[PDB]
Amino acid sequence: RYHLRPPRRNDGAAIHQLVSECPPLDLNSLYAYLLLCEHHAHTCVVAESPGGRIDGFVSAYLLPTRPDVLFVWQVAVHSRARGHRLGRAMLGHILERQECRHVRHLETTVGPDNQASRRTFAGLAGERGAHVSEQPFFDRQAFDEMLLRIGPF
Amino acid sequence: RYHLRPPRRNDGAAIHQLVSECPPLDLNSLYAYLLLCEHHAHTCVVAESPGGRIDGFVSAYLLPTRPDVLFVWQVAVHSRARGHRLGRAMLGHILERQECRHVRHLETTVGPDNQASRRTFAGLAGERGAHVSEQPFFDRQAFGGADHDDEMLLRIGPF
Repeated sequence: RYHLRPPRRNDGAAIHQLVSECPPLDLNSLYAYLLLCEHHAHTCVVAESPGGRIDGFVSAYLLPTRPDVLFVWQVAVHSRARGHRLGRAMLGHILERQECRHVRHLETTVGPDNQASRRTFAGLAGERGAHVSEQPFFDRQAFDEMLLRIGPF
Repeated sequence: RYHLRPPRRNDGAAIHQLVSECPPLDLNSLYAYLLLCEHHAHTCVVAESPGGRIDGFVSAYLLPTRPDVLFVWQVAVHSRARGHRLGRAMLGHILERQECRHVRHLETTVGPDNQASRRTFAGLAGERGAHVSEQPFFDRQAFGGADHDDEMLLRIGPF
């Protein structure tokens, strides 16, 4: 029932509002979401209802120093959109794009703002014969948030 | 005096605190700065005192679909660090790097009244024989009516 497509500039306000309505995700500035629409649309996705509401969003980008790794920043799915495995559908949709043809690995972090994320990434990994590992994100000089590595594809 | 270097992962908290103390820059989450430090260090810079205090930061990255364009996201210069022309020094430092040796254009956005910020980018262009252009970009439509000034697109180049 959702149409998945890359985001466009006119989606930025709505994506910022969706993220706000999906606590505990960190709410970045509206301008940051607009930059995702402007510069990263080919590696991001929105899920748009029949009536035009944006009920899902994924922000992601290839790592500049490791271009076979897709790094997933935030996954937002509105309560009204639960029970469609939308987070997994959105990640799969990104990975099937031409810009992602050489992606071997996925990385994201899981901590206070996105524990519900783990099921989404394990689902993706499961659908693609890949496996989820985890490692502490921070080193011992800093200041549990974990880097998840999902692979291979 | 300050020295300039790429940020390291553990600079995230200090860079986040620096932006919080430079209103009216838009503050993003801590994690957004951690990700700049972790994924974009080769195109960002901090200005650091001999004592290790960060009073300047620039975030920038090459555009994934237009890799000869460097986009500058935020230029933070603490009030205690005025009069050092840190913004221009920091931008120059990034542009000088081996990672930016193929950059032909620099893009950034500026609000309506931000004249000093325009002069920084103008000065940079002049020292490279580059053109500066400014076009409407993010307006009320793009912000969904939120209480935020318009951001025009400032574009310098070709270098």
